[PDB]
Amino acid sequence: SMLDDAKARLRKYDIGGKYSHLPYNKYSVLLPLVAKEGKLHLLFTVRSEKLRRAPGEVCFPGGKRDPTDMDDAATALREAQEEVGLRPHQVEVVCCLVPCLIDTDTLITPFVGLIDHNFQAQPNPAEVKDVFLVPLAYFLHPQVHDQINHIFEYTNPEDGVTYQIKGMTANLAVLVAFIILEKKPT
Ligand SMILES: O[C@H]1C[C@H](c2ccccc2)[C@H]2C[C@@H]3CNC[C@]31N2
Repeated sequence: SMLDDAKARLRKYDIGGKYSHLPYNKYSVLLPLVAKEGKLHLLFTVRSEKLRRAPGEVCFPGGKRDPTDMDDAATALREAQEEVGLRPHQVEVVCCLVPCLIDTDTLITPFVGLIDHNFQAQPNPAEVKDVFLVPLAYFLHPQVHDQINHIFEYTNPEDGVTYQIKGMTANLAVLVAFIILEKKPT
C-alpha cells in the first residue's frame, strides 16, 4: 500500500543513533506525514510572532532537548504535543534522517513520523500562529523565488493563503519528497 510503501522507502535512509551521543547542543524536529485524499502531505507550523527564537517563520514542530527526554525522538514528540496537540498514540516514528550541523556547536536531528488519520491539529497560540499541510509532490515542482537565494511559495487552494518555505525546512521537505516519490509507476 501507499503507507507501507513510504515506510519501506524511509527505512533505507535511517541512520539510527549513530550521531546521537556527540557532545553538541541538541535540537530535534518532527516531519509529520499525513495521508489525505489518497496522497501524502507534510504538516508545517508558523511560529508565534511573540517568540524570541525565530518569530513568524515556517518550521517543522520541534525544539531543544531537555533532561526528561529519554532520547532525541522523545524531544521531537514532546514538542509536537505542546505545539499542535499531537499525542503519542497518534504518531509512528519511522526513521531518523541525516542531522544538520549549525553554528559549529549545534546538531539538529530530524525524525519522520506517520500521523493517524483521526488526528486534528489544535494550534497552541503561545507557540504557533498557524498549522497547514502541503502535498508532498509539490516539493518536486515548487514555485521558487530568489530573495539571490531560494524560497518556495505555496498557495493553499482551500483559502488562497500563501506561505513561504525556506532554509533547513525547505531542504528537509525536498529530501523526504525524493525518498518517497522518486521512480514510481503512475
Ligand atoms: O528548527 C530550528 C533549528 C535551527 C536552530 C535552532 C537553535 C539554534 C540555532 C538554529 C534554526 C533553523 C530552523 C528553521 N525553523 C526553526 C529552526 N531554527
